[PDB]
Amino acid sequence: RDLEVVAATPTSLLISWDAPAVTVRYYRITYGETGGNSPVQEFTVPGSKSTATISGLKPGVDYTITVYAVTGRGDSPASSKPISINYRTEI
Repeated sequence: RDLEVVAATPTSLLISWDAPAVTVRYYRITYGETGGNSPVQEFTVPGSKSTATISGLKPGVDYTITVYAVTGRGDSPASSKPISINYRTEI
């Protein structure tokens, strides 16, 4: 799987990823300021989608963004390998 920022502004972005081979219940999107000490933020995206908007970001900051797939067949790392990327918002 390959995650990418397809559209962005200094304060928000649109991410897109490849759906895994398995049926997904939902995805967990987590994001945080890279090298920051605040708790990561998290939101859910329905399993039928593969894009999501992230808002409330700060301009010119590096964020670590990760997607996790959760299946309705058992929760633990036994769902789907996380996909992550580092992306710096423009100024």
